[PDB]
Amino acid sequence: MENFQKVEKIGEGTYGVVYKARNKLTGEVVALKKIRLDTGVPSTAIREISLLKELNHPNIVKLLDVIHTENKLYLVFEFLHQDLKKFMDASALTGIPLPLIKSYLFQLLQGLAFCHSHRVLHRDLKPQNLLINTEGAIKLADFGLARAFGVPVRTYTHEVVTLWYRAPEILLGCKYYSTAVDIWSLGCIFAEMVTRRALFPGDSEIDQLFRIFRTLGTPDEVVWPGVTSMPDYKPSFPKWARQDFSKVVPPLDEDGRSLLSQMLHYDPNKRISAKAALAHPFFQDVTKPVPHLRL
Ligand SMILES: COCCNS(=O)(=O)c1ccc(Nc2nccc(-c3sc(=O)n(C)c3C)n2)cc1
Repeated sequence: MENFQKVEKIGEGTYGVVYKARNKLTGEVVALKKIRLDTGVPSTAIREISLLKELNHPNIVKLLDVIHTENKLYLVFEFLHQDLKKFMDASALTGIPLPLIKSYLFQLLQGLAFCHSHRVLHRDLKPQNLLINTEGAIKLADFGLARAFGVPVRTYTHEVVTLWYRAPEILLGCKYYSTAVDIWSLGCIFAEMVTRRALFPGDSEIDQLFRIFRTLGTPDEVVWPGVTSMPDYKPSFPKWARQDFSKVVPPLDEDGRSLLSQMLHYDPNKRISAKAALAHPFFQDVTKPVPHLRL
């Protein structure tokens, strides 16, 4: 801090508070995240975070500076003016126009393609972490912070962390999950943009899993070899039949439903990569429209 002048709270992220702040030399407005340290700050968290300062991409919220003092760490991010949650709320009556949904999905997949080529995972994608600007860009925020620490189930703020976007392999207690978890979260967000309702609004871990199962079918060894040996899998899970995607995300067109199906494959190895998603036929007519943002 010290060179920074708080102007308002824009989020109680999972790791700390997030303020809009004005840099008191350069005059730049930034998003300041005070990170809430367990005792001190692990040096490995510091080296983990430092590598992020280099992971720069048009679709990743730029980390400007990391600033360390005793039991407070600060991350200084470029400031964007709105998150996708708020923009989706704002768009609730008419929905986001599909061309703009498509552009946002395409850009994010580009972001994810980049991170994953550097072996960096987000692990916690959600509409609150997807930030937009007036020029039609969308960016991944709060990014690779999960590996740097871990994610508590209860943030310092006593708001519950959302499970709505969590890949099934995480929920079934796999320890060493992959990039494919981010593809899953992004498909849940795609679906939500299209339908204007959360796809799997779980309010505990088993409600979340049983919501996935109801829509997609209870997974078995036919669709997900190895599933039945995962740490939190129980042979006593109820066996639901799969619903059709025509019912899940109307009125998404066939290309979009086919891409979404690949993003939502149970087996993280059959799940489409970000890079392969970019070549899907759904992005043959991609464009970059301007949102109607009300700031
Ligand atoms: C009433 O409005 C409250 C809803 N939040 S909001 O207004 O849409 C919003 C406004 C601005 C921002 N800006 C912003 N810019 C850069 C980074 C961030 C975030 S969001 C997040 O979780 N982190 C860690 C960061 C750095 N936020 C984020 C959210």
